[PDB]
Amino acid sequence: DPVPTGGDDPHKVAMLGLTFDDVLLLPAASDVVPATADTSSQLTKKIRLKVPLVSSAMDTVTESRMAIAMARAGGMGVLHRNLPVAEQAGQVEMVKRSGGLLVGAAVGVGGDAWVRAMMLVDAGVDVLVVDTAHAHNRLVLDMVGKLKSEVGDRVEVVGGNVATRSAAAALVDAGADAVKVGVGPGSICTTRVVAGVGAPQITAILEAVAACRPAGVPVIADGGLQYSGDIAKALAAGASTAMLGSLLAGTAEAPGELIFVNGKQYKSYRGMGSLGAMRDKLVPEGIEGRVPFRGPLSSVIHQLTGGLRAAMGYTGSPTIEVLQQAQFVRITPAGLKESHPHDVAMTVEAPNY
Amino acid sequence: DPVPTGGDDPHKVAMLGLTFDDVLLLPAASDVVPATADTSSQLTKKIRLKVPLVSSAMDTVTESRMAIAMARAGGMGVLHRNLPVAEQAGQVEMVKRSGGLLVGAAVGVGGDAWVRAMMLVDAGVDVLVVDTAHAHNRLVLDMVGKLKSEVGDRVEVVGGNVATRSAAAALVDAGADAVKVGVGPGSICTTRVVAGVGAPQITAILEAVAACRPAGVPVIADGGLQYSGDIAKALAAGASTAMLGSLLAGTAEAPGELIFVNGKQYKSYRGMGSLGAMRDKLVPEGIEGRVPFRGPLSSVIHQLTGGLRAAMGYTGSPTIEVLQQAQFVRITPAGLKESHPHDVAMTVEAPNY
Amino acid sequence: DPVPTGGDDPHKVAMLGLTFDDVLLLPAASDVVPATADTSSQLTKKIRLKVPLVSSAMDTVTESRMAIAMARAGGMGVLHRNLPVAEQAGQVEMVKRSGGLLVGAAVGVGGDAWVRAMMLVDAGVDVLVVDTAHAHNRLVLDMVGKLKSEVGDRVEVVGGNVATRSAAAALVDAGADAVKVGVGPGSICTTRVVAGVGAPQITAILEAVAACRPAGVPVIADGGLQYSGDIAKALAAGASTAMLGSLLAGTAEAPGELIFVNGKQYKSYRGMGSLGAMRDKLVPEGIEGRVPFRGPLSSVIHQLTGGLRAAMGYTGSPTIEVLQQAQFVRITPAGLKESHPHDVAMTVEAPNY
Amino acid sequence: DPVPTGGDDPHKVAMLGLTFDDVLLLPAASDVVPATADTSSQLTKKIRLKVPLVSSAMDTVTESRMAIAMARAGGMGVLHRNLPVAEQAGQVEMVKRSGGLLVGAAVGVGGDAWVRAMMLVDAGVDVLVVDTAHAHNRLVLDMVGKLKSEVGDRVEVVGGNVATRSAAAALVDAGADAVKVGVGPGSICTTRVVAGVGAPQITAILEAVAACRPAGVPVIADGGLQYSGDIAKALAAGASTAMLGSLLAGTAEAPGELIFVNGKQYKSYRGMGSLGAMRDKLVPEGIEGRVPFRGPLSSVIHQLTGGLRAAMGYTGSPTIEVLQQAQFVRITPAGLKESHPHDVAMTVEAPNY
Ligand SMILES: C=C(C)c1cccc(C(C)(C)NC(=O)Nc2ccc(Cl)c(C(=O)N(C)C)c2)c1
Ligand SMILES: C=C(C)c1cccc(C(C)(C)NC(=O)Nc2ccc(Cl)c(C(=O)N(C)C)c2)c1
Ligand SMILES: C=C(C)c1cccc(C(C)(C)NC(=O)Nc2ccc(Cl)c(C(=O)N(C)C)c2)c1
Ligand SMILES: C=C(C)c1cccc(C(C)(C)NC(=O)Nc2ccc(Cl)c(C(=O)N(C)C)c2)c1
Ligand SMILES: O=c1[nH]cnc2c1ncn2[C@@H]1O[C@H](COP(=O)(O)O)[C@@H](O)[C@H]1O
Ligand SMILES: O=c1[nH]cnc2c1ncn2[C@@H]1O[C@H](COP(=O)(O)O)[C@@H](O)[C@H]1O
Ligand SMILES: O=c1[nH]cnc2c1ncn2[C@@H]1O[C@H](COP(=O)(O)O)[C@@H](O)[C@H]1O
Ligand SMILES: O=c1[nH]cnc2c1ncn2[C@@H]1O[C@H](COP(=O)(O)O)[C@@H](O)[C@H]1O
Repeated sequence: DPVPTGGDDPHKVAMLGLTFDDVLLLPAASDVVPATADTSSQLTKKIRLKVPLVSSAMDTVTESRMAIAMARAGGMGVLHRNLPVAEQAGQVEMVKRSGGLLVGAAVGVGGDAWVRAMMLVDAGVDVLVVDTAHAHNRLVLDMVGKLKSEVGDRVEVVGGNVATRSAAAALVDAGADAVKVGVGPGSICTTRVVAGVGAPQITAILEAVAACRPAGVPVIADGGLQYSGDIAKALAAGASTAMLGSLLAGTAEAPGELIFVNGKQYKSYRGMGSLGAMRDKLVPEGIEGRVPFRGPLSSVIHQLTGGLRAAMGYTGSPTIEVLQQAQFVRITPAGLKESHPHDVAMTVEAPNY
Repeated sequence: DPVPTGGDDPHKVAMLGLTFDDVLLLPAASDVVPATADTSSQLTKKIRLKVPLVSSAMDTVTESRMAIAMARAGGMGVLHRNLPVAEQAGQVEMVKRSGGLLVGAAVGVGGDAWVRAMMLVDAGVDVLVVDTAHAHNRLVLDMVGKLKSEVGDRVEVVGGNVATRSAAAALVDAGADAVKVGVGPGSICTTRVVAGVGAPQITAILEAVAACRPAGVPVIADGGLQYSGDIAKALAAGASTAMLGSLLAGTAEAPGELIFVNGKQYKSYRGMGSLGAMRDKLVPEGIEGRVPFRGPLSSVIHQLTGGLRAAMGYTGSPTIEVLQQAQFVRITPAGLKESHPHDVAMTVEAPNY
Repeated sequence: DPVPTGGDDPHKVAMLGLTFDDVLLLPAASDVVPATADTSSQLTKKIRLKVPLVSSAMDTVTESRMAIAMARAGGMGVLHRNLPVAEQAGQVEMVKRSGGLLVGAAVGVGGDAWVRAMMLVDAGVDVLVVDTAHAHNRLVLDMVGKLKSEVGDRVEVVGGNVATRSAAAALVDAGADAVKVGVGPGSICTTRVVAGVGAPQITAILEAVAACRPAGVPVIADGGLQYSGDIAKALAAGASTAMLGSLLAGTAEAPGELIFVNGKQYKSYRGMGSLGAMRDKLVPEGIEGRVPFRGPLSSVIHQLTGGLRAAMGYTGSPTIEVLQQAQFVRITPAGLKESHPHDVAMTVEAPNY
Repeated sequence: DPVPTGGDDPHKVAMLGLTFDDVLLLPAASDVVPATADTSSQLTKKIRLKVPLVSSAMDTVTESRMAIAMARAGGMGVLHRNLPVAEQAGQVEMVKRSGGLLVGAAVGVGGDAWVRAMMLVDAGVDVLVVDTAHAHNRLVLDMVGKLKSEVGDRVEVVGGNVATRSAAAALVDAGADAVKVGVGPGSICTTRVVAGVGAPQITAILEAVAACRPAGVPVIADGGLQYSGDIAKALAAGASTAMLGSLLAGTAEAPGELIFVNGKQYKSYRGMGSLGAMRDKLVPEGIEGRVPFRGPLSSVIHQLTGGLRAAMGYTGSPTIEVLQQAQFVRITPAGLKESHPHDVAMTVEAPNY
């Protein structure tokens, strides 16, 4: 007799995938108030951040100005690779010359990516991010492994992106110092629609963590974060840091000029797999768009950490490590409606909503 | 082999959370007609109300005028604490001097909250509501316990808010005379989005009740009530009273002036954790907004009790205590669409819809 | 350890409720083409209709003109009771004098309802419909029983409305000749919102049928039917006839004048529990609104039967009795989107969509 | 004790139906990059295509121009039958005279359909598509069988449409060379609403394949495909080719003139069961509408194959046959929201979104 959803193979539909909106954190016994929570966390095996946030390696998000401001806010930036090797390495130099700030840089896969990585390491980069659509591909695992054996002593090597336990386990055996999770949840991403491929971000973190935690390897949750609450959910699912693109793209520090359409303020934000970024045989997996202007980075980060601090008070988590042990309740479409404010016209501006 | 939603921990996603919209009451055998239902119910262990409704302790909802009108309608009001101690206590005096009416007042936690509580008790308040975001926090449980031991004989002490069985059990062992349930369902609340924390209100009541009912402690369902039907659902899930903010904020008795935008009538309604209420390092967990003007309180309460009376006739519940034994059917997104009127342009105004 | 949705009572949430939109009929082996399907079916134990459709007893739907046209189309009408007893009985006379046409009439419960029923029976009505919000109430069951014992020989007695197996079983033991199912699915109904009470219509039919079919008592599915496809679903769930309000209210034969707002054509349609119908202590359980004008009844019925005929060809059902043995597939929100036409601007008018 | 959704029959609701939007492909270990994927696949038992795509047999989609362009792009077209037999056969001749291109043609059931098929076979058609609403009907199975025995040696015979395992098994025993799947998922289809009949397309493919694969008979997934990602999902569910209507209707090669409403470009697209196509006793099962103009076919096909190539790289599938072994993760409504780009205003045009 058949599997309820079709066919005679119970593993054809392997699992049920949950995203951030499908779940809430459960309040627990607490001796923690928001002010006394400690928000520090491992970016990689060797690098601990004061604030568990990293800015995305995208040409509309992180250049030296964002990397500097992020590091000073206690987080880190990853410099995008959509520029010539000399300029990317130069921006690494601009950051390290602003007071020994932490900084990462993305590279792709191949000989040119190899030359890029070597120039970044010479410029003093702290973290190399091997930055690909599908980390489970053999080329990526080999590139991670070779950087690891070659520099490794010198620098941390992160690999992404993955959406499964087996892929995270493969990066760990390749020697990854951290594993970055997220195939298709990005706000500007179209992978799930163009290729039909991906995994909902909460389930993707839970699965990657089932592989990375036993190996002592930290998980970076990347993409799909829209609110401070999602950061707490990603960390409680077992991630150690979160990487943000659209939440940080509207900020003053993000590269790009202010757009003034309708006497309203916007900034361009685009996928690195979008047509405008890659530059007609290209098949793009991202879109180009715009986000509201959100003002200074510092005040965006204060709001995000403040929301995370509230979640730690609610779950009784004095540190990120205890937050990673929190429980979820799953919700329905109706519970999401309730979870957001409802049945009121919002008349005054809110900083975190 | 994994848990279907991710990882190897079957308790990581502890349960499935239902809100008011996810469920309907099942009709049952009835010898009860709406007119003959008895709507009385316990607010606390010592205090029984004629109508099982309480107005929220919010600066846009309950001041002496609302408390007076609520008590005369057979319910009760809880005076908000966003004012100086002398004025809050003075408003308690204004209410008690209108004919021995019942009244509650909110307090926070701490020495100033202690002084506030002592002035309220001296003014003759009947119920102290310890009014916090997270009742499971140690400070709140201690504050409940100390008020209980100190005044206790004199006054009833309610604690909130909670969303779990263990938190309700902790308030009961601290000596709470009632437990108030609701983390994040409020119409103006942003906790679930800012902190990612909460529990859907039907499941939250069912769980709190599993702890409070064996201890003979009544549950106040607080927040997320939009229609008279939700009140019946909350009571049938085991709550003894319901607390309303937005349903009562549009009324004449609510503090605040009438707003006339578009030749339409509104009243301001805002979270107590909203930016405008608390008064840039604040991290708000509510929004400021507006609700339609709904006219006299008395006629709003008549509609709410009338809807509750209909539910009692449908479920065969002569009293609230029997209603608390009713059954639910769970519905899908499509069943909600059907449950509301559909496929018609509503052309004339309805008092309860 | 708890029930997943809350508490320690596995029966508190008794079941999962499906509505028409949650399910599709499964195609089966067929030697039936739409043209050769036989659409006849039992209205009651004694009365078989050529077309398994009845018009609702509502003041915006069925008066003598609709009853006449319905009967001539092979269905039946139920004359509403929102008029004086002499006029209702007179309309029964107008119908019987148009060629021995079938006709029903609604009555409520009580002595006045008793006098009304006796005048209707004298006028020659074929079916008395005891027409109430909650058939499981003791007054309704007694009224059904007394009419049954008193007239019974003379006339058929239908009872409604019910949403459960136990309520349908109670009407059967009271002597009902048919059981009408539907609490809250009506397009103009607000019971599920005002009282929070009801059951999704597919599950409600399946349950009523589990009680009525073993007793040889036909089930009338009443309310929530928006498309011809829903009629086939209701019959396949085990109903023998369907009762329609909004699908027939836009027709020329429906009482009421044509409304011409925006150079568009509408007809008033309102719940019998709406404020305008019942005529400020009333608590209404319906709304007043308007529906598009749909032209002649005859061509609406042709479309509805044609859709039902297609379903019979698809399921291989030569008769309604075989259709009642068909199977459903349950769908998700995404399957409903797919089921309706999608991703196209509809530019030309369709008669059945 | 009852079945949770109603009644005492566990098979009344036979299964849970998934559509394309309910699922994503899971990334897997890969030694495949998009460029090196091989997209060839069986259309029928005897015919392998370079690109696993077929254009729909609809009067707004496939006439000789589309059939020619499709075949040159490595796919195939099926010429619609809403024209006189001499013109349809003539269009077959126009295609075969453009360099030995592959071509199919639709026929219905009956003697006229028989004469049509014989003229098509004489014109040199490669595939006859027996093109009906319900393939499980006895007339269709006999028509498939008779064509098979009569021509069979000469030509391939495909049968559709089906939505169940038993129906696909019946076509296989009738001698079908391929089975076409899809009852009601079409963008312009109204079967699920008019008749209430159908099955969600992912489950329908899984079930048909459970019957066709053991018999070595290829499955054509037909209808409901809106994005390149859906094609990959349909193939991974076990289909061998996909048939497209609306994705190809906006193209220059599609029959019909360009529409210029609002200084925007559209093309007419309509169901073959729509009122305008069939030409008031007709009961239509489709609508007439319009789709955006999408430019040259060639560049639409490049985008579709490019998306499919990405999915093959992500799942580690060097060929379509390995893709058919990929796994799904099921998603919720919230996961779909995430899967599409979200929380950004799309400002620049995307070729595949
Ligand atoms: C973050 C994403 C999705 C992104 C970013 C930049 C550029 C791209 C473009 C559009 C070039 N798309 C791909 O790169 N897609 C891809 C897919 C599968 C595979 Cl297997 C491969 C591949 O060749 N790998 C070695 C991973 C590439 C995607
Ligand atoms: C009803 C709500 C959500 C509300 C009402 C007024 C003010 C607030 C503000 C914005 C100050 N937010 C918090 O108070 N959040 C909070 C969270 C966790 C905790 Cl643990 C604590 C805490 O310190 N406690 C002792 C409960 C406080 C919230
Ligand atoms: C179809 C509906 C829902 C309808 C139609 C006309 C009028 C009404 C009004 C508004 C008067 N509402 C009720 O009648 N509600 C009701 C509820 C429970 C009960 Cl128990 C009773 C009752 O007294 N019964 C004897 C059934 C009545 C409802
Ligand atoms: C693709 C669809 C749904 C389509 C295409 C063209 C025309 C039609 C019209 C409107 C004529 N509708 C039907 O043909 N419906 C139908 C249903 C069941 C059946 Cl059993 C039969 C039937 O007689 N068969 C022999 C299959 C026909 C449908
Ligand atoms: O165009 C692309 N396609 C798919 N994912 C992308 C693309 N560009 C950036 N990303 C991912 O999306 C993340 C940002 O997602 P967001 O914060 O939800 O906007 C980045 O950190 C990358 O992991
Ligand atoms: O700003 C806040 N954040 C979260 N909850 C709040 C806030 N202010 C009031 N509440 C809660 O929300 C309830 C009112 O919810 P409502 O009736 O659904 O509008 C109150 O009774 C409080 O329990
Ligand atoms: O006002 C009312 N409240 C609830 N149900 C009603 C009311 N008036 C009519 N009904 C029911 O709704 C049905 C019509 O539903 P519709 O065809 O979905 O519009 C009627 O046949 C009655 O069973
Ligand atoms: O009018 C009709 N009713 C139902 N299905 C249709 C009708 N006309 C075409 N189809 C189907 O719909 C498919 C196209 O669906 P689409 O690509 O999703 O627009 C065709 O290949 C046929 O299988």
